[PDB]
Amino acid sequence: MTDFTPETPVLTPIRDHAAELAKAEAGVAEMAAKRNNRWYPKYHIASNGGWINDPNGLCFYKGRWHVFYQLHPYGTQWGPMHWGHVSSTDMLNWKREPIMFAPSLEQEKDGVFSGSAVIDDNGDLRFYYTGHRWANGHDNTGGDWQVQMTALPDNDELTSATKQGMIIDCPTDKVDHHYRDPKVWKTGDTWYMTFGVSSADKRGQMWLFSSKDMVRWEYERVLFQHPDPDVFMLECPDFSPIKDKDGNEKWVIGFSAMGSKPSGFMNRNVSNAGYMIGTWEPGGEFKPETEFRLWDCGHNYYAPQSFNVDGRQIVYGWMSPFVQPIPMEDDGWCGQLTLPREITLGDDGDVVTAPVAEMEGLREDTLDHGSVTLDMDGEQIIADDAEAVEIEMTIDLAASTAERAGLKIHATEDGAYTYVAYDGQIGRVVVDRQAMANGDRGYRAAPLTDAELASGKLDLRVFVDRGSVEVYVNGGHQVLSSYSYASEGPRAIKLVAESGSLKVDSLKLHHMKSIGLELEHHHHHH
Amino acid sequence: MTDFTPETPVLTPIRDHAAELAKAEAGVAEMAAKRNNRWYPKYHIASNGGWINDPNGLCFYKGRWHVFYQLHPYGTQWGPMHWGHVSSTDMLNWKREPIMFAPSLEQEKDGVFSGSAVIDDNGDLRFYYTGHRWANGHDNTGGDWQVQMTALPDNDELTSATKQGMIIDCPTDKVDHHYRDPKVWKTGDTWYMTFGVSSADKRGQMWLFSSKDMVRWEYERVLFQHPDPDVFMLECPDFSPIKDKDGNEKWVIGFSAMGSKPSGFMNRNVSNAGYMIGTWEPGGEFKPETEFRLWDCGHNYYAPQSFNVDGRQIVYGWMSPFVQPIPMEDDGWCGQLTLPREITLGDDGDVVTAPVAEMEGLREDTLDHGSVTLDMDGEQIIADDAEAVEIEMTIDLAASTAERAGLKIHATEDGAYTYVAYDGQIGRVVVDRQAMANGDRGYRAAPLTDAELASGKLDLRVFVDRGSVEVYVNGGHQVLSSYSYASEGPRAIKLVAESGSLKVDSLKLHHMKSIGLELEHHH
Ligand SMILES: OC[C@H]1O[C@](O)(CO)[C@@H](O)[C@@H]1O
Ligand SMILES: OC[C@H]1O[C@](O)(CO)[C@@H](O)[C@@H]1O
Ligand SMILES: [Cl-]
Ligand SMILES: [Cl-]
Ligand SMILES: [Cl-]
Ligand SMILES: [Cl-]
Ligand SMILES: [Cl-]
Repeated sequence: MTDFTPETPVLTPIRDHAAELAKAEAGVAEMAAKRNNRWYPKYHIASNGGWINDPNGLCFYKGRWHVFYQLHPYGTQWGPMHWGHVSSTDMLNWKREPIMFAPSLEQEKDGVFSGSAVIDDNGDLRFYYTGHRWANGHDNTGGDWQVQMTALPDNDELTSATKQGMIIDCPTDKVDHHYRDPKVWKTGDTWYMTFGVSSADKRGQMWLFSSKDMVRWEYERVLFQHPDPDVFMLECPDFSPIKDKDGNEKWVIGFSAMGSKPSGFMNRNVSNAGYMIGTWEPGGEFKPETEFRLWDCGHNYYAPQSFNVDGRQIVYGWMSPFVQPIPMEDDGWCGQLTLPREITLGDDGDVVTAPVAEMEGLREDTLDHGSVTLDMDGEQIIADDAEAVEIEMTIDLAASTAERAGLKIHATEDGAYTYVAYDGQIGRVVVDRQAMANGDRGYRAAPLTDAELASGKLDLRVFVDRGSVEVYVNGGHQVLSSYSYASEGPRAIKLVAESGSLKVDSLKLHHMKSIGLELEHHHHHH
Repeated sequence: MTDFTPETPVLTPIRDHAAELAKAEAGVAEMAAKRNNRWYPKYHIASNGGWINDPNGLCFYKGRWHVFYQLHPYGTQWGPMHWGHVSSTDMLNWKREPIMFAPSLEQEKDGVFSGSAVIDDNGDLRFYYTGHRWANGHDNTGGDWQVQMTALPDNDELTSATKQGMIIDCPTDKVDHHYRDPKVWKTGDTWYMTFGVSSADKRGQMWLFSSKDMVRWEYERVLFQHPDPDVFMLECPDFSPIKDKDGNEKWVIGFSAMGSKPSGFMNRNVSNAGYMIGTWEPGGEFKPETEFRLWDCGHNYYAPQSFNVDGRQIVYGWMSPFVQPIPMEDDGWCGQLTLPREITLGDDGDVVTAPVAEMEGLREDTLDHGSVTLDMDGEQIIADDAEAVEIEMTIDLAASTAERAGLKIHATEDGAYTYVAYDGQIGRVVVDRQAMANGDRGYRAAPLTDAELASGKLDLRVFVDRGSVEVYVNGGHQVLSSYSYASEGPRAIKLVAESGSLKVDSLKLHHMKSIGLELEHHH
């Protein structure tokens, strides 16, 4: 099968797409109607009903931000994959759009898997996505059978699109089933695509294809092979140039890696997404210059996708719940995205992912505490019932003798809480759920460099939403995103010093606005 | 004769000792009469009223175990130092004895500091201790002024002693104030003494002296100087020979070091006690063969003293509360000692400090839970209300996928607890107080060797008392001792697995008897 790259797309409809979309819409609205809002986000993207996963089709196009996502419109576990869709002009007030894709073509009949959206040379958007089949025709026992597909929007609003079919087949001979998650970009006079592959020797790979017209593709080479032989697959690959403030471009390769074994604080989650920084000449293989580093050090983060708009590289992740129990799945929804983060390189040359500047517009108010000191082990109340807030704080590392200090959030009447803390014995920032009464527990610890540790200050920017926390360390040099399933009743926030003093130079709380996606007319505040 | 080793003791009485003892008894009794027992130990040694610190005068003599301890008889913070005293015929049932020493001689007039007991060549006990003066005559603001003293018991019960005065003076110009905490022992045909000193260059040292008759001493040399320049003093030195796995003698040097900077999980407390293993040619310098290691990795442990009984080296530590707040101080007492431990060398050549075997006699019963498994993140109640209990468990590390797992103790209705856990991300046993409602919090983490991590099994022996936890890891290869000031109500114990499975191959609980020092109690 030497030509697994057809000259014209192979289009093979087996179901009526509009009728499948219509079924999907009915499924989501029914879950939304009955949905329990206890842990539902006020300012993160989730489906109005049902399970989501990877963010997809991310773009700014025709004056709107668009976020699509893998969606199961019939329940709160993963199932037949669809694309859901939300859009906004400002990244602050979002509108639920129609479901975008439902399985309707032969090569995607078991699911419309992850993909991306790029603006072409004529300013028109094109979608690329993976079509999924079971290899044995029925379920996962026989592994996956995956190909690359393309589609075009029907209108500037992207409220619908027309499928064109398969553009890249799978040489099953040459791979171990896994063959998915495309990203297309242009460098120079040529378009490139990469997607993740498990080779025949079960090594996680990224393959490179090229094109001059976006629909006809040619295999170039293996762009990257994961150096760890336990790593069998690279899901949701990313590959983008990021500029320093010095005028240089570095290539950042990203992937959601399956198969790594956990080691110390690294790679603790079932699968783990991360990046390497290095160089790339077009057609060639990636040359890494750093070891693998996580995008996000928390409990619940996977499958990040990034996109470029006007020199900005923005990334969303899926807050992935891989570990039982998953309390929210009984509530008519499951899963949310992170806030949008901007990718930059910092002064040390490492990747930094601060929240995008637009996130400041979430703040309804500022309660400025000024500087706060705890002279010894103790706690101060910051909120008695904080549902959706951002806390910004700067710790004077130089003056605080505390061994561990930070915030207890979702601190309820039963004594449960999630702890966000600087830990001076390991020299890290932790999110520790040991005291939580719902969800799996454990802790996650984000590294601080020697310079960050000898610095006089540590900045934390902590977003608490009804079901989650995101901790941005030193302006997003590290981030931890974790679910936190608050118990019932008022949810306090406490500032905490353990075993020594804590000097905080600045502490501010901001209440967060709703992003307009939680709205549901069967829910009467009343 | 300013030379610092008098030919005969310098005896200088300035106060009526009996009257000073009577005043101290009245002070302790006032605190005892109002004591709140909420955190008061059921099976550890504390004063009946007041603050204690270092264990002192430790011995077995004329058919009894004796424990003395630094005592402030007038308050529940540190203050003018006396020695308190308990005794026992079995280590299980203890009695309060008369306060032993109050300051009554010029050279100890601001405190009878730490010291030790040894049995001489004729089978007679002698005491050695430090006499403390404020260097400026008032307060700690001008530093310490310290010398070594001796005394003999007046009877086989050790209920009182005759003081003999000062036997080792301080050469002011060779020392930076600190000069204290004697230990005496015999090697070959010679008696030796060591104590801690801060040199003129502010280095922590143990000096060595020798004697023929245990009363007149001769300076020999500096036995040991701590290799870290930040360490300026070595309090409560210890030095004793221990038989290794091959039947060979090793010398273990111990001290309570002042001035180390915390580094990672090491040396976290205000001051830190520990040991090195090495060799000694009698009369020579100690030669370490190991780096410094802590006796105990927990929050509250300091000033351990050891003594020898029928070939066994037994050690007690003070559970030191150096960090505010100290909520027990409102309750008419402050400070308890650890259980007694035996110092041995393990198969890997490192020190092991298991509870002495007599501690098995604390057990009133055995509740055998057998094998327990948690299949995923979860909790199981092991005891609904545990005031004073010992839990023995073996965890199968090979089978358990949990990231962290263990026992929450003192688990009360307000959701507070102290967590004793294996932590798979750091490969350590931790005691974590973050959720406690009373006292300072934080965590402490005891190391496991690669061989211990590779074995596939982890043994914990956890002693819960009303205000404390002691965790004995792998037979006492490591120990963590910490105060745990439980909240009000029933105090549960829960087995906990986080983010994966926990296989416990064996779990046993034993209720602990009272050692009788609390007298009548309310359960
Ligand atoms: O929903 C299926 C999608 O989820 C992923 O496995 C990553 O979480 C992608 O590889 C795939 O396209
Ligand atoms: O109470 C005084 C005693 O306590 C110590 O400082 C150790 O805790 C000793 O060096 C001293 O003899
Ligand atoms: Cl790491
Ligand atoms: Cl509030
Ligand atoms: Cl709120
Ligand atoms: Cl250590
Ligand atoms: Cl009990």
